This record gives sequence, C-alpha cells and structure tokens, in this order.
Amino acid sequence: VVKVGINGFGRIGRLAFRRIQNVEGVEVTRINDLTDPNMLAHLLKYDTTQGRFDGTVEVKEGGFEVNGQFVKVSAEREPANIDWATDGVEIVLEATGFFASKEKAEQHIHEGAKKVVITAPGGNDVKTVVFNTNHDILDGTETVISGASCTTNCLAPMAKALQDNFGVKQGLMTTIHAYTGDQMILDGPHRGGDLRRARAGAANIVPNSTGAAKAIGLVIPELNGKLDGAAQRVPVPTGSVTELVATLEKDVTVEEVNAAMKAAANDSYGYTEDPIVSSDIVGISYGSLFDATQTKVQTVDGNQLVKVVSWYDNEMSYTSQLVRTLEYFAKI
Amino acid sequence: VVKVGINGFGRIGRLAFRRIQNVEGVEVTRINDLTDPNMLAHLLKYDTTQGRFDGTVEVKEGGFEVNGQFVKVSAEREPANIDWATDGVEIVLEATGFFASKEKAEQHIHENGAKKVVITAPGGNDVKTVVFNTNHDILDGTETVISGASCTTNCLAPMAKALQDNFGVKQGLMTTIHAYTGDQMILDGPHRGGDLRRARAGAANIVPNSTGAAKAIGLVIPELNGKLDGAAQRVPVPTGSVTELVATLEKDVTVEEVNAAMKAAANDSYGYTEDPIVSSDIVGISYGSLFDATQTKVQTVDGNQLVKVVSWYDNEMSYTSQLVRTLEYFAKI
Amino acid sequence: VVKVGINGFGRIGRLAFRRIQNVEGVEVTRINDLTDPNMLAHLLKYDTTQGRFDGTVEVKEGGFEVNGQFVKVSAEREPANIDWATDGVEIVLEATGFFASKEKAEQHIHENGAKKVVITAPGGNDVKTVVFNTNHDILDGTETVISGASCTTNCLAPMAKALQDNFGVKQGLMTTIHAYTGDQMILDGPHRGGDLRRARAGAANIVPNSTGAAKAIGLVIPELNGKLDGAAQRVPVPTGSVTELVATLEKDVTVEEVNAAMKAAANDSYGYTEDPIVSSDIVGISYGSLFDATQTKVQTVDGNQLVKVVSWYDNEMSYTSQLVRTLEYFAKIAKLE
Amino acid sequence: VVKVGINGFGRIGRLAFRRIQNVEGVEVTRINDLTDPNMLAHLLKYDTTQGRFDGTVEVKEGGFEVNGQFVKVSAEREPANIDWATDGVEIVLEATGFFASKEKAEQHIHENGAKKVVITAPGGNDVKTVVFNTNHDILDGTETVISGASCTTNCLAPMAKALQDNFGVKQGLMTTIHAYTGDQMILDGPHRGGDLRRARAGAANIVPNSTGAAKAIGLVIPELNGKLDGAAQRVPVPTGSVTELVATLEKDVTVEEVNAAMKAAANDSYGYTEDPIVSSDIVGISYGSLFDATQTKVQTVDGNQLVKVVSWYDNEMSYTSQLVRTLEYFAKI
Repeated sequence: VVKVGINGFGRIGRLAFRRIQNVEGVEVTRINDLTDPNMLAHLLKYDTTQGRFDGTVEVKEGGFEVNGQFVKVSAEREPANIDWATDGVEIVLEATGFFASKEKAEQHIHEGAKKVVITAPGGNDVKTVVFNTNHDILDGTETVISGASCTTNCLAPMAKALQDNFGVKQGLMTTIHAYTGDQMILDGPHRGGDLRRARAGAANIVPNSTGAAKAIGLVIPELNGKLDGAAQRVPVPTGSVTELVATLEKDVTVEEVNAAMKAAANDSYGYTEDPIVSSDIVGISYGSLFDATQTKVQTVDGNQLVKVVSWYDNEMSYTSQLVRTLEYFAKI
Repeated sequence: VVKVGINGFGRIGRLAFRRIQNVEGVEVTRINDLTDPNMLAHLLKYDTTQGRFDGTVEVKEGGFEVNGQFVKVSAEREPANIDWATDGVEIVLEATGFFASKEKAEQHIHENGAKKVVITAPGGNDVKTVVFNTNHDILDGTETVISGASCTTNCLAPMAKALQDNFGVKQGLMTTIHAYTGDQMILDGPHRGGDLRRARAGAANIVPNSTGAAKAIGLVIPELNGKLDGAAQRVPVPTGSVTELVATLEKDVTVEEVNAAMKAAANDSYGYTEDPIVSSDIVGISYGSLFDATQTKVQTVDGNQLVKVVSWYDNEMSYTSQLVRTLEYFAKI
Repeated sequence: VVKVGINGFGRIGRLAFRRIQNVEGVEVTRINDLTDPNMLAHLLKYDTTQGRFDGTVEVKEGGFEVNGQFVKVSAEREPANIDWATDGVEIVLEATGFFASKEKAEQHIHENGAKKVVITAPGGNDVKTVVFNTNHDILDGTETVISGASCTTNCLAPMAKALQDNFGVKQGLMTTIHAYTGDQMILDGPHRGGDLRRARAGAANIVPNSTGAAKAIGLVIPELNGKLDGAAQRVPVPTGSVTELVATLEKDVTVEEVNAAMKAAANDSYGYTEDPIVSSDIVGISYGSLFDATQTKVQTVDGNQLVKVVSWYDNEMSYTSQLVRTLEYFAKIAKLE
Repeated sequence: VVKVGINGFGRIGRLAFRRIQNVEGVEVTRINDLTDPNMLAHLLKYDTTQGRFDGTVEVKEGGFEVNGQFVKVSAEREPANIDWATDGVEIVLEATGFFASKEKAEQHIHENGAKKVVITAPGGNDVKTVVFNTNHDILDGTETVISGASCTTNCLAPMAKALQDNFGVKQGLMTTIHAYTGDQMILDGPHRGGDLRRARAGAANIVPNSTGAAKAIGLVIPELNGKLDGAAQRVPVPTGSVTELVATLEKDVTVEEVNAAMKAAANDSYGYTEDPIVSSDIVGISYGSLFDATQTKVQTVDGNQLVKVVSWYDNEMSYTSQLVRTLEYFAKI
C-alpha cells in the first residue's frame, strides 16, 4: 500500500486523487491546497468533463471523508511545514506549479516525505519520466523527478515506436488541443502577455506554442533535436489529438506502421482501429491512444512522409501516467 | 463636441470606445488602464464577438492613434491621479467596475481633471441610476456622478415600465437566459469569489446565477420598487441574452394588447419585432432592449392572469449603446 | 425477466438499451431499425454525451453480441413483419416516431408478435400518458398501448404534483432552459418542418422553442388540466436541461416549506438536492427529475405570492430511465387483452 | 452589368448573393431554390455566423424586394425549366450540388437559359477547376461550365503555388483544422452517407475527416499533381478555418525567406498577416486565403528541411468571395 500525498488540488491534483481510488497499490493519505475545503470538496464531487465523483465526499474538521475513509486536508503554504510523515506519506505529488525546481521540491523531504514527483519540467537536477517509455532510467537514488507534460506523454510512446522500428530522421508535430484553464473565457488581458491566450478560448481555434517539441529528447535521447511542433487550441473542454508528420530512415507501408504501434501497445499506450472522435477519449487510462485509421504514408519520387496520430485525454491520460509513475518511483 | 475619458478598457470600455466612433459629437480623448498598451491595442483591433475594429489602431508614444486621431493612454492606479483636463476630458466613463460609490467616483472630479462621471454599475446611495429613454428625464444637469445601471436593468427597464404605464404591475419574477461572462471560470477551478457555480466551466454548462436587476429596478422605476425579483441561467453563448418576465397586472389583458402596448413604447432604446429571431441575431445591436412579440403569453385561469413578456439584448453592445446615449445627454445637460 | 424489444435505435432507443443493462429484471432481445447494423453498433459503443459503452459490442451474423449476449437486430419497415415473439419479446418500445397512434402502435401486437407497446411519442385519445412514480397508478394492465410522456413532462410532473398535493396550484408558467436536440439544424439552413427557429444553428444560439409539456400535463395530473402552460429556450449544451416553474398557490408558503415538501416527495424518479450543481452534473442521471432546493423562490409582495421551483433533468438519460421503469412495470402488471 | 442567376440558395448561394450586394457591376436577378420563399427570406435576413443582412429583405409576390430591388425567386426542379434569359441572367451560379457535371450544369444553357455556368464543387472531367488569382488565366472565355473548386482548395492553392514558384515542391501533407459543417450531425446519430465520424455531434467533438483538396490540387496547379495529400480535423467552431501544410522543398529556406515570398505573392485573393490572430478574426473576410507569418516553421535536422506554412480562411465567406470573383471574370471574359 503506497501512501501518497498531494500538494496542489487543481485539475491535475483532483484527477490524480480520483485515479488513485481505482489503483490498488496506491492511496492518498494527505492533501494540501491553499483553497477553502468546502470549495475543494465541491469541485471533487462535481466535475464538468470527468463526471460526478465515484463515491461520496463530506467535509470534516481535519479534511474530507471519502467513501467512509477520512483524508487529511491541510492548507500549508510551504513544503517545510507539511508533516506528510504524520499521515505516512512516502511520495509527494507536487502539482501547484510553484515548486518546479530541484530545490523547491526537495523541501517536502524532511523527517517529512521521502520522494517527490513534480508535474512541471525537470531541468538539470530532475529526470523526466513518461511511464512505460523511459521509467527504466530510474535507479532508486532519485528524490525528485518529473512526470513530464500531458503532450509529451502522448507523443513519447508513438515517437519511440517509430524510432525503435524504422528510425526517425526528423518530424513536425501539431496537436489539436482542448482549451485549458490558462486561456481567457472571453477576450481580455492575459496576465502572461499572450495575445492569443487572451482571446475567448471556447469560441476560437487558437494557435499556441508547445514544449513537447524539444523536451521529447529528455525522454527519448535518440530523438533529441529531431522533433518540433505547435498546437491548435479548439472549443472542446478536454480531449486532444497529436499529429506527427515524420521522415524515416527506412521506407514503410501503412500496415507496417500500424502494426508496430499495435506491437508497442500496453497499459500506457493503447491501440484502436475504430473511427473514434474526441469525446471517446475523455477519461481513458492510456497516456496515449494510437489511431490506425489516421495513419498516412505518402510516397512521391521514392521519398516518404509518414503521418501517425494519437488521441489522449489531456486531463485523465496525463493523470493516469502520473499515478503510474508515482507507484513505481515510490517502490524503488 | 463632448470630450470623453474612459477609465477601464475592459469589454465595456472598449465597446464604449467603439460605439463613440459612430456617434458624431462625441470623442474619447483619453483611456486610463493598467494593462500594457500593446495588449489593449490588440484587443481593440480584434474582437471575437463584436468583430474586427472598424478602422486603424496603432500604438504610439503616450497612447493610440485610431483612425487618424490620437488618444492618450495612461496607467494611473488612482483616479485622483488622472488629469483628465489636460486632455480636455469633461466627462468620465467609470468602466473598471472597481468604483461604485459617489465618494470613490468623485475622485475623478476635481480641477486637475474630470467634470462629470458616469459609472457603469449600481452607483451607491447618493447616485441616480439612468437607463436612457426610460428615466433619463430625471437628470437636472447639476449632478456630478450618475449610474448607467446594468446590462440587465437596461433590458428590463423599458419592458417593465411599459407594463406599468399601460396596465399597472402588482409583482413579478424574472429569469434571464444570459450569455456567459468573464466572471466565470473557463474550466472547473477555485473561483476567487467563492461562488460554487461560477467556479464551473462557463462555456460547457447551464449555470444558475443570482442577479440584482429586478431587485433594484425601483431605482429606475420607483413604482416597481420591491415588486420584482429574479435570477439567471448562464449558457454557452459568448454574448446575447434574453430576459423573461412573468408578472401579475392590475388590468386583465390579452396577448394582443401587451404586444400593441410594447410596440407603442418602441423608440431608439427599446426595439420591437415579430420575427422569430434567435440570440446571434441581436449580437451588436444598438437597442438597449428588443421586445419579442412571438414569445408573449397571457394565461387566464379562473379569472386570474399571468403575463409573460420577453426581451432580447446583447449584454455587451446593447448596454454599451445605452451608456453612450447617457454620456452624451448627461454631458450636454 | 421482462424481455423488451426496441423499435428505433436513435438517441432514445440506444440509451434505453444501455439503461436496461443496469436493471436486473429487464433485458432487450430484439432491436429493429432501418439503419445499417455496423453504423448502429458504432453509435452504441461510442456516445458523445453518455460516454463509452459499459462493456463490449460486436457486430455478429443477424445482430450484435453485447456483453456476451446475442441480440437480434432486424430492419423491418413495417411492425406487422416483426416476429417479436420469436425472441421472447413481451413488451415493445416504439421510438421510431412513425407509429405514434394507438392503431399504428398496435401493429406490433399480432400473433407472432408482442403483447404490449410503449410509445415515446405523446399519447391522448385511446392512449394513456404515464410518468412513472407520478401516475403509473392509472394503469390496470389491460391497456394495449401507452405513452411514457415526453422528456419535459417526466421532469415537470413530479414537481408540479408535489405543489398540488401539498398546497394546491392555481396556475403557473414554465420555462425550460433546454439542451439543443436532433431536430435543430447544426448550421443555418431550411428546417424541413418549416420552423424558422429550429432552422438556426443549435449549438451557437439561445433558441426559443415551443413545448407541449405544460399544456398536456393534465393528461398526467387531471387536477392541473389547463392550469399550466410554458415554453423553452434551447441552449448550447449537447444534453442536460433545467425546468423552472412559476406559480400561484391555494395557500401561503415559505422557502423551507416548499423545499421540505419536495424532499418529502423524493423517490427514485424524483431526486432532491441542495448542492449548487450545474448542468453537466445531471448528465447520465437515472432520476426522472432532480429538484434543486437552491433555486426556490417565494416572492411575497403586498400579500400575494409567486412561487418558483426548479428541477434539473438529463433530457436523455432521465427520460430514458423513466421509460425503462415504465416498460418493466407495464410488462409485469400486464394482463392479456 | 453582369447579371447572375443562383440555383440553390443554401449557405454558398445565400452568401454569394450577400457578397454581390457589395460588388459593383454584378447583380443577382434570379434565384431558384426548392425551399419555401419565406424560409429563404428569413435565412437571408438572419445569419448566425455571417450576421444580419446589410439592409432590408421583404417577401413579395414571386420573389423578394432586397434594398428596394425586386429579385425573382422560383422553385423549378429541373434546370431546363428555369428561364434565366427572362431576367437577363447571363451566368449561373450552380450550388445545389445536384448538377456537378458538365452535361448536367449545361441544362442551364438554352434559349431562356444562361450562356455560362460556374459550379461550386469539383466539376467533372470536361470541366475546368478555377481558383481566382492563381490559375483563372486558363479561361479562354469559350468554356460553358467551370468549377470554382472547394473551400479548402481556394485556401491551399495560393499558398501552395507560392512555395512551388519560389522554391519548388517535392511533396507535402496538409491538415486543416476546419469548422464543423452542415453534413455533420448536430447530435450523435445515423449519418446518411454512412460516415461513422460525421455521425457524431459536430459541435462537441474534434472529428477526423477525409478531404480531397490536396489530392486534386493538380487540377489547379499542374506541377503539384499527386505531390500533396491531406485530411482534416473538424472542431467546434460554426465557421472559420486554418490550413497547415508540411512539405519538403527543392531549395533550403529560412522562415523569413518563406514569409517574404508569401508577402510578395499577396493580392486580393491571398492575404498576408503578421498579427497573432485567431479564427473568429477571420470570419467574413474577402480573401480566398490569408497567410499567417506567425505560424511559419522551417526545421533543419542534419541538413534536411521540413517547411510548415499556414493560412486562415472562412470556409464560407472566403470561398464565396472567390466564387464571385470568378463569376465576374468568366462572364466578362
């Protein structure tokens, strides 16, 4: 029974919680967010995209009581004074976004938590892990690691599969992504200065930058600098799809490509041949779901351009990955 | 030429600036906002619901150059620190929503600056609230700070008044199927105001919500004071709203009389149709309120009646048009 | 077990089918629809609003295999040519919309056919309209064809009923902030029914629309006959709706009084809540109506009162849940004509 | 001067009509549609995505009176029964989608018929495809029936030809993040064409969908025949689209070089922009395609380059604008 502690109860934090209620070896014994508990309890009970909470949530003095089981809920501002140990928390899921550094993160470790999985990007100190793609790089001596981004978790299994089977020369990625909470609901000043995220998110197709373009080299070394992309935010509250147009070190057919993805299938990387749409991936556990129906292999004058597509619930897919990385990193 | 100053370049502020461009005799010579001029310029040029700006917008030293005309853009945190006079501003449109009291608003008014102020919100105790063409005749010219009511009040006012002048209103409940607003979360998250419903994804839910238009209609129509109440259902539409009013009248009526009466009350602020229009059809209109005769109802049961009247409005542009009419009028009084 | 047959595999038929998988004494053994089987199987496995099918669906020779069970799927144009008996179907759910009359509906009831039919269309003359847990007591079992009312009525009835039984209703006006439906155009175009409002883009407008719920509510609650009337405002939500009733009562009341009464009338078809929920929170619910105590208003002005009560409902699964609950009951109270 | 007749008053037809009201020397004198005139008149006046009609529309005996001018509105099912010649119709905009072939579209050519036809869909074998400002120079003026291509083709063409004429195109793959259209279901249900993806709620999903603009780009830009292939992702926006093209070129290039080439190729049909716009900012434009320099990508990995260019476009109005540009030229040619 791996005891988890969540710091930051946003979309990712709350979904992390939910997902853990369905994973056997793991369970949350301590939550720490700055928001008013009644507010957090309501948001956990009612979710627009992920649906009602599977169970019951009742506010109590120390925290909540989820399905006849008390869960401590604190509102500590600094990792320093979060006595995770009192509740038996051995791993901490840092998802507030204010501790994206090796230093900030380590604060959770005193005696005190033992290991921390960061949601934000790593840097020199932190290793970036996309479960079932490169969690093998973890030896056990790590204290802080990153679960990478939602987009990386979708692109990795797919790109790795292209690399391992045919070898990738280079490629460009385009993600038709759902709008996120950092976009304006209506045209207004985006405190980040982004002239595009300042526009109404659910009323526009909004071009936007991506980090999974380069960061992909931190998960799949042989691809370092080989891939680049962008995104197109669209009016869907959750659910995304990644398109990778690549050039390979070997010629292929649609069937070969599709086959290789099926061969690479597991709990984190699924496979379909059903003509599905966005809504069909809301809430899945796969961090990425290859769509064989969208595969393309254009041949013109002996040269090929390969197109492979993968769907992913930018919310639950990403969360399922975080939860899998947690349970593993904790058992190391 | 009525010189206007805009404090707060948000949705209202920007649309107010836009409307003024098609109102001869009124010009905006200064905008005060804390946001980077470049961000503001961009938002004035490109608008999702109201369209591309009609003309040119350039960021120049000290402000903007819109259609060959210069507009100073300042970023003062304190109203008293805005020298509206140096730019010839005689009347300020308080559109930040941060100031809703006679005291706070009067700061604009001094010698280094403003002469008159129109706040875009319920203005407090010592402030008259005006819905153009409904009660602006109460302005004697001496007042310093006035209120232009709210977007919902401007829709409700002319409609309710027509019911009062023709039949007498005993009491009534109102429901506004309102477009979502910047006040709501784009995706489920902690709402800074603590509102558990505004905390929900605004463009993906029917969201029940309180309002005070019907409750403070007495500030516009004294005879209705305390006679009306309501709420709203926010829906996945970026702009455009409808206000339904169910009430009890003193005289018995027919669907025909209520509609005829509304039509007679029609003017530049209160429109009238019989076309089965829909919400997008009112986006950007100039009427502060548009009565819809196709949705009228007069239910008679055992001698007693319930009358249902409906009016459309662009919670953004309808309101804005009303604010400009009042600015111009108040300024010239 | 009540063996049900579905005729019309649209939103209603498919959801009735999913709901039945969670109801023990009922199962579907025959589906009849003019659509290519593969298309239907796909729409059953995947659903934009009600989610992924709970289990497995495969196209097989002559029908589907759903959760390890075979279900025959035919495409008979005429009810007369559907051997419902062959599959053990005792009760049929007529949801195609093309057999909304008693005479037309009875075509399912032949020798090698079904015994009882429940239409999803409105009823009226020789067809009783039934809103389970509100007026299913009007069924004696001898009836051949009955109606399960409309999505709107199954929401309104339990609420209006409580107001009547406890305080007495004089009159009232209803407005439903309703999700857009399949009869609306996805983009502005000629609506085949000639309706100028349903001709407009359903997911990009607040669209006024007329309902008959309030008018024919008397068919379900005789006392309220002619006492109610209403309409709707279709809004940009693929599913999930809310009904607001505004009425005058026989006696004075308080918010607590009204809410408490609604809570007292709560059961499986009529839930009660006090949480400031929102539209997406009732998508997929099995309640036929969910009273929201946070929206109640009792306005008292100069001695007179206007009472406002609001109930949420998934215009799809709530209605679907009520039909299944009516199918099962009608099937077992069933007496051979 | 040029009198146009419209057959099929759906989205394309009604927009062409509107667009022509703002085009000098072109007037619509005859409309033919099977739909009831009152429903058509209503759809012309009110439009969710393109806004209220610029003027007045009134139903009259045998037609409409638009902005004071009468227009004949008939409902003949067979093209042979439309006496276009009576109204002075010299050219016909065939948009019913039921005569997308030379011999069929030709049924419009007779005594009381027209002299030329422009179909709004891939025309067939003996029909030329035309994207104004990129290849209308192939019109000799003696053709009877021609095609204005598709909405995506009018977007992809100029951009694609700019790359060909400037650097030489090897191959490329297109992806259009497209607005949902009339052929998608508003809610999940059986799609008439058997398409399992178009059967899904188009205003509530990202919907992968096949296209043909890339595979048939050769009918407009010969050198590119068979070098391009694509697909689309329909998203929840009522109108407004953007085309992404990833290709390999004959020459090495830089971002600046590509953008500059695009700017140099700009004109009335092909726009250029460096502002970080969004889809709604594109609704209603007259460009057949608008290149966005802010989205250009030129990736260089070990000496090999992958170029990505992007163009916005209103799948409705951009394409409509192209159609009337072509209609006018063809008629005068």
